[PDB]
Amino acid sequence: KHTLPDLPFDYADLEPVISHEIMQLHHQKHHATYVNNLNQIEEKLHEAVSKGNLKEAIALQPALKFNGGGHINHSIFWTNLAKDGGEPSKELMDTIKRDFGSLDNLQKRLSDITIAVQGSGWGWLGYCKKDKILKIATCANQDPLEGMVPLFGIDVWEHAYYLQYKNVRPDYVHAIWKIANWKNISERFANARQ
Amino acid sequence: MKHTLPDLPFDYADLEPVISHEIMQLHHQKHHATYVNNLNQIEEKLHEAVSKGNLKEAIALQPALKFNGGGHINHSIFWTNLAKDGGEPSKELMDTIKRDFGSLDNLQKRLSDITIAVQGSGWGWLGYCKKDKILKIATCANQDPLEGMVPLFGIDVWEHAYYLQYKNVRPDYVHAIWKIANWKNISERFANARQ
Amino acid sequence: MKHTLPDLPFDYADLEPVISHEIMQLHHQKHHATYVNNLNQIEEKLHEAVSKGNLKEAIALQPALKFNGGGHINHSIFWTNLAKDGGEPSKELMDTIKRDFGSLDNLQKRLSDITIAVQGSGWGWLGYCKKDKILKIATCANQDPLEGMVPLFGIDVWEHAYYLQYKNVRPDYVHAIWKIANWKNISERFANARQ
Amino acid sequence: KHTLPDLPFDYADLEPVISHEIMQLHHQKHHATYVNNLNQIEEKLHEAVSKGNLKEAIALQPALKFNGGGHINHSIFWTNLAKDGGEPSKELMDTIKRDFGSLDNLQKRLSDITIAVQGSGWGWLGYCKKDKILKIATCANQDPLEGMVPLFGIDVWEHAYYLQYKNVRPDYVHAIWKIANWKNISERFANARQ
Ligand SMILES: [Mn+2]
Ligand SMILES: [Mn+2]
Ligand SMILES: [Mn+2]
Ligand SMILES: [Mn+2]
Repeated sequence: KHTLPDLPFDYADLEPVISHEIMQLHHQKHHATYVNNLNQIEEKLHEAVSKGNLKEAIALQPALKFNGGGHINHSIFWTNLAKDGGEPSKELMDTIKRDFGSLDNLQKRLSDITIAVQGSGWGWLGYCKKDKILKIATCANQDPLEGMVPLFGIDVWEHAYYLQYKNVRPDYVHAIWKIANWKNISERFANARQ
Repeated sequence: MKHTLPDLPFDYADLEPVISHEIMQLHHQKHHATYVNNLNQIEEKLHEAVSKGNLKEAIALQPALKFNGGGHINHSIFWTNLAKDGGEPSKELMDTIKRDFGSLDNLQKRLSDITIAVQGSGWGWLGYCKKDKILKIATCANQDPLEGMVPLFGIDVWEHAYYLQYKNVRPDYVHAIWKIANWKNISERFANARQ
Repeated sequence: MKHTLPDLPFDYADLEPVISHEIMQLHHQKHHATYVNNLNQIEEKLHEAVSKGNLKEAIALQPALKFNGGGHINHSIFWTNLAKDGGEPSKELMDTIKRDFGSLDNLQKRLSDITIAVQGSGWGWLGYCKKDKILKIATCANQDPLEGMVPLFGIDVWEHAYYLQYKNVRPDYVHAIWKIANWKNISERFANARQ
Repeated sequence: KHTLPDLPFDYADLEPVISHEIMQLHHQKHHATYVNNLNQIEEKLHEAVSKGNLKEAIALQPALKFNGGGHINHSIFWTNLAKDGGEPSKELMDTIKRDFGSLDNLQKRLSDITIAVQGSGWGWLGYCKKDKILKIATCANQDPLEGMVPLFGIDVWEHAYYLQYKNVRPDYVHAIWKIANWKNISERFANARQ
């Protein structure tokens, strides 16, 4: 049932920040594999739940989280990147200033925790609806961001940057801000507020 | 269909003096019942999220399903694993115990030790690994079901399993539970696991 | 130097009827004492592994240090967080509670709810985040110390913290503990965290 | 104090299984960084333990495990690879046959669980001294193999194969057996038995 979404841009449009080969592999192989496996896992899960094998249904959870999370995360990620991303809306900039002091402080803080992820993971700018504040967080592997609405994600799995940056993850994390799609991020903010 | 609290295979006081009637009554009627009730609610929510294609919501419900589903699975096995007159391991289970642990005494020591060592709430398990065709021992956190092997005998070390009687002295409970291990059931589970 | 079990700032029966003298005596003299005794042993082993350059061994000891070290830290704070006559939040803490949670009633509800919801053994905490200069609530598993923020008030939901008195009814204990929250201490911790 | 060990071979000696660029980066950047950070963490830890900040000492644990584990794991890994690895000793082959049926079954089973690692991790062939049997296991991130003596490890962090294999982790896992250093593995087995 789930399908690989088309990117909102061509494979080379994020250069020089992220290469054509990376976009191509990342979308057509990595995200595709999460979608394919996700469809298969939902299948195994239904069989277990419909036949009453609660134990097997529990055993299938990590695979749903990993693949389901991979599909969720990458789907958001593509919308979060743009050749010409613009700037935050007035409402978002104001909120950024409120909760982080400045965009510069937010970028530094999110870059820092994202760079610090041990192993594979994601860094996120999110909106917490209960306390009505922007927050930053990281997630391991493909765990989706929970407890807050995702606004902007930074994939630090090595496949997100290795072909171009090799070991130098910090340069990729710092450079991704150049292609942050503030139009999309601001839209996600607006919707998270409503 | 809907999960139900299974009746115990004995009366609440049948395991004294190893486990008190008060413990047995709370443990079954309050703790296991709660897992069952919560499990039914969580399964309904999970079925809804799956049906609606709400992947994030389905994922968010997973800890609750594992906790309550695991609570149900674990306690259901645990009741069948206890008996005033449990008997002795079947010849084939005793022979396998000897083959894999040297003796029953060794198995009891090793499983008791790892079970006592559980940090916080959890369970100690004797299981059968079908791939390598061997008995193994393991512990699980919280209500995580034993996975990767077939459960044979479980020891609940959540403080509610023993506190009212044993207080802080978890080792006394773990050592004593062997006196009420239902070897008839454990042997049946073993025979079933080798099919 | 060697860790020691701190004396309670009150007598074992001083918190009745909210927490029984039996609970207080076991909790301090057996559970906390055990963390302290084990912590000293683990620190010695860890110091040895570090000195010898046994990296694998030092790493293997980490769960035991976190569990016992955390047990010590957590209980030490917990004793100071309880009082028969705790008083009321300082004006600055009350004002911050209002700023960050709307009211004290809201804070108590929100912290009680997440604390009640802890799966297995753990703790509920009111803390102060120094970076964002805000109060926050969180839970921790087992004896994991609250990290990333300064602990202000903790609620122990290990079953040994309440089972003898409350049995399975954890919510009654969590709601009731607010009646013995030592606001004098919590306020001092808050003032200290904003330095 | 800790230092980057020299490889027991030249950077291109594992070709065509693992490329010169991978060996170079993997050793001179990735393993080097674990060593450098490990030294720094031990420093922060000592200050915390010597000043009696138990809380800070606990906070430093993940960093010691990650960096300490990275140093342990990669140190073993280099010794586990060879252009001409030979074959298992008679004692090891016999033990492999005892606990897995055949070398083919062991390779399939270890390859399978290693391929299945979600995110970054390692696959291991180890020896359990208590039960006196070979076992296979996986570890997340840089967690060292615990509870058994390591004999042969397969690094499946994406940096271990991405430049050459890209997304195709299974081809790298299957191909690494060509360069398994059975001389070293058999020596580790012998020592684990004593
Ligand atoms: Mn990715
Ligand atoms: Mn129980
Ligand atoms: Mn306690
Ligand atoms: Mn590596």
